[PDB]
Amino acid sequence: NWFKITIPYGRKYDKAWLLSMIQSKCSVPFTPIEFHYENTRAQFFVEDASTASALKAVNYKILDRENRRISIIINSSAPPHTILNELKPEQVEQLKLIMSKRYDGSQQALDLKGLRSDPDLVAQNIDVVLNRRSCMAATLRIIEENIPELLSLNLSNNRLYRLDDMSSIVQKAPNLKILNLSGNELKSERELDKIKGLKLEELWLDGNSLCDTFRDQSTYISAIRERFPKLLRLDGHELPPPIAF
RNA sequence: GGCACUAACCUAAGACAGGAGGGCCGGGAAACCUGCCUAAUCCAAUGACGGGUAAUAGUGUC
Repeated sequence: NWFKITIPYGRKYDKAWLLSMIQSKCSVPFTPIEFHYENTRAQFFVEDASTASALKAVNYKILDRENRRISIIINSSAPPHTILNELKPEQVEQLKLIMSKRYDGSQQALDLKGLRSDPDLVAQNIDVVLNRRSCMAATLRIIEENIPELLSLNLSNNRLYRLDDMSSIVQKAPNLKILNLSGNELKSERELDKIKGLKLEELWLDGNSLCDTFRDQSTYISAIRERFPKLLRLDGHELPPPIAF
């Protein structure tokens, strides 16, 4: 359990460098949690006591380029919010449950639209934010272990700001053919390369501001087709068939 | 092109409800720091502080 690592004056250094210096001289590999500036300080968190003292050790073993020393200060602390937000096993358990109600057997279709507001989640004080990586991970895992044959996924209206955390879906739900991502915050068509592995037939993107980066439907259509060459329907419209040969 | 910074912009479900200033207990020779208190005054749910990058300039970096 957790430790806050304060680096005085840390503001003035390159995150990647500073962490490199530190990591180099550190007899343990560490992953900094919630690295953030705060006045002049840089600040981050680390998981355990072994890693924390190891970080303390680097104290006289590192110098900035102005030949001044860089101090690593350590203090036990509460787990960081991003860690406290992760779902507990019991909560995942109820999550599986709710997904099942939202699952149509005759169509192998999972409906996660506006998931955060599900009354059964609200009733059990389960906050499910699919933009959060731990959330997206637990959802996909549940899909990998209970319904890898998933055919149709609905993720509309979930304030998705990106798809980075979805990339492993290509492997988790390999036969996915239908995907609704409308009503989200996807900024650009490049979010699609993260999941371009999917052999989609149907896809919805409307409501995402990425759509407005096109001067016509034709370009918009071809842009999607680069990632999904067999795409048949888009935003509930039947597309012209793929150019022959 | 990547990555970082200043700007711009997005974010309270793209990390976050207080931030600056001031003060307190503790540690420390000091520097400085964990935690806490606080309308002198400034900023802040019309979102400060923190975070983020799909899009735009400026700078470094590989």
